Amino acid sequence: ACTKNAIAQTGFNKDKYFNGDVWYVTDYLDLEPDDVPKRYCAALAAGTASGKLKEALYHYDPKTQDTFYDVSELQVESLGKYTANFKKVDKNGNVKVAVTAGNYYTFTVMYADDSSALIHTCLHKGNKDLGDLYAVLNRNKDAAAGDKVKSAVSAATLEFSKFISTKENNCAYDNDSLKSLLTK
Repeated sequence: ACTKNAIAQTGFNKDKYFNGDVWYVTDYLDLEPDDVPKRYCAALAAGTASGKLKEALYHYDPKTQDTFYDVSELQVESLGKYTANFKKVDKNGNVKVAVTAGNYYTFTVMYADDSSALIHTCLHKGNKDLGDLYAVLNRNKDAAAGDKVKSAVSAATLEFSKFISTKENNCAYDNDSLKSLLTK
């Protein structure tokens, strides 16, 4: 189960974050480890498509090769805090698992600037019991975390030394598919 009410960034700039471009996860913190594998790759695109707030997700396990994409419609709870359904799709947006009640995640942008961000997410999926996940994002898949986002980690009363990096997994991303999935 999740335990955190993450606080959104003061003065969060939604149009800058949701500008249609890709964000790479560079570092993550799972509060119930063994939720996820230690070695992992993830990225998303975030934007408005025909008036609708959307995210597209990509997950890849670099050892098992498990791979999946998702498309989500985001509903606003408050500035910087969203509830997102998800549908599992192939890379072209063809539906594999339809949207359903109880399959959703919350998404809070705790810090963002033009190049980096800190988010919290609470995933709900059927029967599963999942805990809080934090992620450090960058526009550059290889960027070491800078002082602005590391300070935000500290201000959230978290220790960046606890986060696991994704940078040594040889992850390669199809950014074109993530961008096109925003419309699907």
